[PDB]
Amino acid sequence: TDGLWAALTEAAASVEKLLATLPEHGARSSAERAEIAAAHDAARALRVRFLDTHADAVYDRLTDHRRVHLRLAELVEAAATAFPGLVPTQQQLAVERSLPQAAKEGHEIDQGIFLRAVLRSPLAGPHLLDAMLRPTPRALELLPEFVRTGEVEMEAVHLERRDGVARLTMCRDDRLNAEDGQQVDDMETAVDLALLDPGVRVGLLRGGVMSHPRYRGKRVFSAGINLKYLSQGGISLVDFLMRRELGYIHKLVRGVLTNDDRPGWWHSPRIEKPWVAAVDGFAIGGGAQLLLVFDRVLASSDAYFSLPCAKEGIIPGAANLRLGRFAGPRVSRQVILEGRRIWAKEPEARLLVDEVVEPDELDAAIERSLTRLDGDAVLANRRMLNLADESPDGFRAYMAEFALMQALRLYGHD
Amino acid sequence: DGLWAALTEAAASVEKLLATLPEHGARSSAERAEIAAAHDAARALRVRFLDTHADAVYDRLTDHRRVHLRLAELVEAAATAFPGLVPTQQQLAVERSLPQAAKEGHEIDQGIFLRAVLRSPLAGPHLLDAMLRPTPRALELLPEFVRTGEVEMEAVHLERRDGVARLTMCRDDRLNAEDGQQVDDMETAVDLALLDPGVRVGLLRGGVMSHPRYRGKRVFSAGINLKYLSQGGISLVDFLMRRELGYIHKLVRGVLTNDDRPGWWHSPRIEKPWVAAVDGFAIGGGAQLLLVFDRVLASSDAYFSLPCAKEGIIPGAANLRLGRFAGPRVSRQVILEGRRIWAKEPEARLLVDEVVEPDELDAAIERSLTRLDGDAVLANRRMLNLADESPDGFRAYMAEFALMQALRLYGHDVID
Amino acid sequence: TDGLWAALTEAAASVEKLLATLPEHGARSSAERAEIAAAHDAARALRVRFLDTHADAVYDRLTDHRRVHLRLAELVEAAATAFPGLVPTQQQLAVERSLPQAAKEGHEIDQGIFLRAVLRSPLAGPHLLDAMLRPTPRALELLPEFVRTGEVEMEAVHLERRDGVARLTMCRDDRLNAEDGQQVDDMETAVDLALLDPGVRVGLLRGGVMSHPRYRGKRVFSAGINLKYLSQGGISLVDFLMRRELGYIHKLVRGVLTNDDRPGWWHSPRIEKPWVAAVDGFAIGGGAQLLLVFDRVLASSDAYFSLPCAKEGIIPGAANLRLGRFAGPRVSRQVILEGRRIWAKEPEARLLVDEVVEPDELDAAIERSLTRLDGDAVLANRRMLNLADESPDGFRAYMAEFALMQALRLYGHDVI
Ligand SMILES: CC(C)(COP(=O)(O)OP(=O)(O)OC[C@H]1O[C@@H](n2cnc3c(N)ncnc32)[C@H](O)[C@@H]1OP(=O)(O)O)[C@@H](O)C(=O)NCCC(=O)NCCS/C(O)=C/c1cc(O)cc(O)c1
Ligand SMILES: CC(C)(COP(=O)(O)OP(=O)(O)OC[C@H]1O[C@@H](n2cnc3c(N)ncnc32)[C@H](O)[C@@H]1OP(=O)(O)O)[C@@H](O)C(=O)NCCC(=O)NCCS/C(O)=C/c1cc(O)cc(O)c1
Ligand SMILES: CC(C)(COP(=O)(O)OP(=O)(O)OC[C@H]1O[C@@H](n2cnc3c(N)ncnc32)[C@H](O)[C@@H]1OP(=O)(O)O)[C@@H](O)C(=O)NCCC(=O)NCCS/C(O)=C/c1cc(O)cc(O)c1
Repeated sequence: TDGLWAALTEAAASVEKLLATLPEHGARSSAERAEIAAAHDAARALRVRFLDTHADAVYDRLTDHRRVHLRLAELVEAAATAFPGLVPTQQQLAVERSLPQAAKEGHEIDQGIFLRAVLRSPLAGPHLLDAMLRPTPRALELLPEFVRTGEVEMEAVHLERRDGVARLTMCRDDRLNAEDGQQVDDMETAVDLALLDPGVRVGLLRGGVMSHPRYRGKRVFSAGINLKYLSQGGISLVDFLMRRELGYIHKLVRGVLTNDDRPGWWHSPRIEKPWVAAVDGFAIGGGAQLLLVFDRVLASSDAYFSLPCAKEGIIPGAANLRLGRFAGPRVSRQVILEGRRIWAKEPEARLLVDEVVEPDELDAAIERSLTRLDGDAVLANRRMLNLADESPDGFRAYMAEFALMQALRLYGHD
Repeated sequence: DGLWAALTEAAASVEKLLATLPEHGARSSAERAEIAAAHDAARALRVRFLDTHADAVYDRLTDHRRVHLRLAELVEAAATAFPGLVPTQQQLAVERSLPQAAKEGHEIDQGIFLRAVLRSPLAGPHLLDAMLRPTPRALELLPEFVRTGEVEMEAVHLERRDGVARLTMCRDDRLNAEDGQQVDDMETAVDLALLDPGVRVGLLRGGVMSHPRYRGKRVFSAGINLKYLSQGGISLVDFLMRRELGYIHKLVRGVLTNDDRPGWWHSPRIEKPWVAAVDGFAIGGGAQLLLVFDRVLASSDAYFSLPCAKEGIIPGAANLRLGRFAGPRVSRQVILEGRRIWAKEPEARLLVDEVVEPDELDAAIERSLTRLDGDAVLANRRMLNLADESPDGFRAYMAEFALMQALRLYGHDVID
Repeated sequence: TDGLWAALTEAAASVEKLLATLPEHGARSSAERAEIAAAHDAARALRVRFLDTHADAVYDRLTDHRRVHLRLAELVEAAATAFPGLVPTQQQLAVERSLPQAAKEGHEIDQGIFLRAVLRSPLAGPHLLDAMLRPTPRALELLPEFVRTGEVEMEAVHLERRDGVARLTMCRDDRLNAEDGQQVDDMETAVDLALLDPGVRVGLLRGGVMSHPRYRGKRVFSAGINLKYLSQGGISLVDFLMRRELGYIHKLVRGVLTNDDRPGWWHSPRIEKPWVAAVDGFAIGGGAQLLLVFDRVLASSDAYFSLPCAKEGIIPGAANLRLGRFAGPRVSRQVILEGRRIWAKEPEARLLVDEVVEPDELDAAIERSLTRLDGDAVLANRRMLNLADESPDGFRAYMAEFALMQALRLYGHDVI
């Protein structure tokens, strides 16, 4: 129309040509490495410039002018087929996934560029965020048996309904509840079921008993992202890092968006419920990120909280968005930039934790706290609080930049 | 189109059913579900009509945003100009004579309306400006206040001294519990304090109580009148919204005047610093007020709480403002779980600047009134309030609040 | 075209007639002083009204529809020539600068009105802010020699590259690093060089050894604005108060905006780096304001922090924007409105300072902290943090109002 799509198509062609004619990654010469790096850079710069003016038109083709809610996975897949060279195809990602991270060309970065541009749009952004708040198909599929049975066993999460509480137990006993793509799917499924189940009034997140010998018999909340999978190239930008932030973690804040199915939808299109978190052992990385979103947080006297995501190379999700509000900008930089670790019994733990109780009194204090969040008044108040604490624009703008900043960190030399 | 026609139909089915059905509380199970269903269909259409037509509606009522109408006048004019969108004065009269439990909930329609108005980037700021303008009552009382320095109201006693507007909340029988009259007296007093050129600083304090448990003792505020709430005397528009957009917002941003003085081009609103002194306790609406003052003092024996949650409603704009003072953990402890903060515990310093023994309190109040005098304080507190609470932030909150609070006003746990 | 430019031209003409025919400032009568004050007020009111509707058109003429980046000094100069009477000429400002503050007509206020209107625009505002993030010509000029030698000596700042650290030493040993127009130019130049030098990974700001007899041999961070120059009329609204906020202080937050010169510009158009501050003695006023944008802050056990500006009659830069986020609204008003002074060893110092060290361990603790901020991961995380903490709209809206509020404080009576 005015040159950008054609110039991008060309820049992507030069990339495919070099990737076809050059040696494999570990065999390229210094001159060859600079040649491909420059080609990638020229294509990505044009991906940004194309979308600065054409993002809404692209999103409209993919969503039929914002009448079809597409989740992240479906969105980036449809974008690849409808706009070749804008974002990688399923195949090109398949090739990337079989390689070690160091040998990857970095095609996920193109998805970072795309999702940044979509979320920056005041029209496309809120619509994509709504799509991710809708219930997952898996959860709709499991909902009737959960209502009948009160119990669902998944690979990384055990869900149980007892006394109007949805009890989510993170139960990866071999690896201290380290996070991967499967844990995100199980968590979102369980969060969806907790919110849609009419016999659930409050949610509870806790780590289960561990089996690994260093922690046998001990509960552990979360050791954060699976560093092995990160190194091997098993951590997906879209299906893990973005999915968790826009899916289950955002649903803890704002609920699940339903269809116009029920009375009161005109005032409450989303079903939200209060959430309690109980921390045993420690909350590290992604686990600690979760605590910034709960209505009540309890911890054992011996627990600690840290975000070592820094020195590790990557951004701790939306902790950079939320932590300042809890601890102020000095402490939030101490934790995020310099890896400060906060112990449950030091005074500043009160910035993250409501109750710190000795292991022998912890179970009973958890139970008491589940009784204190029951009514419709709690729902209205937590909704107004979350609206004040984190505006839709605030969250949307952060996740937009995050999509690309985190994509780049995923492929940095660190 | 038809958007307005379908609403007109849905409201007609409501009026039909209300005319032919039994009085509330002797309707059968089938009858109660039918009217509930009719209300729901009408309210759903009120929302969608206004999602696309709010600006056009507001423009008809305000002559394209060239007439400032306050809340009461706005919803009245909306009812006559758009029958079935919001209740008439009469229908509200009928609602008010009933107990909360027997009400049909017509105030919810006003919640729907004010939500849509405040959501508009054009209508919203204009309505908020209208509510920052001086009340007619205050313009009426201003000359005598300037001459006399003294105005005795129902729940408030204004008094000018050494350049201080001394507001004393003086409902000695009921611990300064809030009602529609107290809001009118407070806004009137705040308007006079800001318009009186001999006033440099404002002071809010509770007066000596007469009720026997507190005779001789000052008490700041026991919050909303729970008796009146149960009886249906708490108005969504004239109490809950009026206080947030009127006097409480004026404490933050001042009164908007006409272009009738020098410097209006840079300061269209007259704002002044405010000091609050808490005796006994600040509960509910009283505690909400502390989040808006430039200095807060409290007696050693005072406490602060927002039981508005336990009651069944939202504590005004505390959900907007408290997180900024105490962070999201403490603010949920106070609002969701009813935590009560004592003047002498460390975290009181998140809400209170000075905690003084009763015998040194009067003198510490006086000293604090001398420290906020200049034009430099005005400029700095204006920049601080602009940073702390953006116009969009407040507008977006009050928009959702208008409807969320309307629904809580008619929820079943409140009808206790 | 709508009457506003002509009415402004008239109002400015009546000002000029009166200034030509009236006595000099200290010889005017009561009636004469009221008349010129009224003429100024009418002209300034029209400057505001003209720009409320015409600001974008004005900015577009000056910047060729936002395709030429002009810094503040160049912008207001071009505006004076292209729109006579909107803002003062270089000629008129020269006359103002030759007078004491009390005798000035206040023409800088017109620049406050102009910059407020520009920054309020969602189109012009971000574009002006980008222009001020671009490298200064002086820094581009000094960059090659800095890369070669690793060392630059300026009047108020000594810059040294060492172990990948840009070491900025504020070195006004005679006056405790009091700020003036030259210090702003040196600071922005040094910050530009630190960001553009590829051998610089982290920045460090510290005060040098003092020579004044009360502090001989002792380091001092900053005593804030030069109060002597303020009284004499040597503090420029544009070249000092606005320049520092939109130039080097904003560059500490967001980096320098470069040309499309380098790989990765499509994702990082600005070069940002982490900054460490080390406070010896005290940080007062503008010095304390700087601590609010650093990534790590260290302080001597004996240091204190204060913003006595308010007591002086002026606003402490963007402290009113940033401080609440560090200390909450109670403490931020205690510091800004009531002049509270925070000592490095009291508990609430931890709201501003990461480490408080005894003088004998301070040098080594500074060195340790410089090694801890090296990677690309730190860069991405501090970028996301700063985006969350302070939005572009938030900063832009604040600086817009600040431009005029601070201009008025510059000419208020308690400042003179
Ligand atoms: C220090 C300690 C807490 C305890 O140390 P013992 O000596 O008590 O424990 P053993 O080490 O014996 O524990 C038994 C087994 O569990 C494994 N394992 C542990 N954590 C992880 C992990 N994050 N990813 C993968 N595996 C993990 C451990 O490697 C070992 O493997 P073996 O059985 O093959 O030997 C430990 O967990 C520790 O050092 N943890 C490191 C945690 C860490 O740095 N996490 C990264 C934070 S960063 C993070 O989460 C980024 C993030 C960003 C986002 O945008 C979203 C998100 O969701 C996450
Ligand atoms: C705990 C204590 C404060 C003290 O307990 P003693 O034992 O010291 O005190 P006695 O109970 O003897 O009190 C002496 C006299 O004062 C009367 N009275 C007090 N408050 C109210 C009221 N709100 N409405 C009406 N009357 C009231 C009390 O009835 C009695 O009069 P008699 O003798 O004529 O019966 C107690 O009063 C107490 O629990 N009060 C309820 C406090 C409370 O939770 N209020 C509502 C919070 S909720 C709130 O404010 C929501 C709110 C939301 C908004 O969006 C805006 C807004 O503006 C408000
Ligand atoms: C408190 C103390 C530090 C006490 O220290 P001793 O009493 O032991 O030390 P001596 O005071 O003798 O120190 C030796 C010499 O240093 C000179 N000097 C010092 N400060 C300044 C200054 N701000 N401006 C100019 N000169 C200054 C002073 O003249 C003196 O005499 P010599 O002329 O013979 O050299 C004192 O200096 C003191 O009270 N300082 C005032 C601090 C103050 O109010 N600052 C302004 C706050 S307000 C402020 O910064 C507003 C502001 C707003 C903005 O938007 C941007 C911005 O950048 C600033």
